[PDB]
Amino acid sequence: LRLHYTDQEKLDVPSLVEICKQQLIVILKDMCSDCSTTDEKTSFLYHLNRLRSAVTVVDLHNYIAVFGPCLSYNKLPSTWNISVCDYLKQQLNILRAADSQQNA
Amino acid sequence: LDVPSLVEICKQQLIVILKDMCSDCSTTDEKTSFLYHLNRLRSAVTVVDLHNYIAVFGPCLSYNKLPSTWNISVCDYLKQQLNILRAADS
Repeated sequence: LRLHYTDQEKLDVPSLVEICKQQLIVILKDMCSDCSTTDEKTSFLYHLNRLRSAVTVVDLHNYIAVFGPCLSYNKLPSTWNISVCDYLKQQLNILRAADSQQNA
Repeated sequence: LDVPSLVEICKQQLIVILKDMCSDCSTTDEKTSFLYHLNRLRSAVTVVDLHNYIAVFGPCLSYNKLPSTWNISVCDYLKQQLNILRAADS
């Protein structure tokens, strides 16, 4: 049921983590491209290191959750001309579709 | 074990945020989706049932803001997301 929805094999994990991590780097670069003060730079380096260190999907889960719509619809946070509210609605839609595909 | 009062407060704040964010809406599909999410929030029991909604509405809860009245860009909201999940492990 739930398990069946969130099922995968070990051979899927490396490639999935790899392409998802590539996209998360693209997004992160977009947001922190013009990192000018040392605080911005240390933040960018933190998140780069944390992406680099990740090996399994649950290591990336938080980034996937935050940047779900950007990943799914191939959008960049600096170019996507949508209100915050529109983005949270897209988030809700991803969540609803997850539960729907699950209950199917 | 998570405290009942804390779970209940957080759930109520999430439902307030949801109601506000879907004040715009009166297209039939949007209405049914809001009904779904309100019911899912209402039904929840432990923090785990909420954890997706807290992830999405993180900055709203953290600053106690309303998404309809918060004057920020989507990029600034995602930067705030980045900062909360950075400070989480630390």
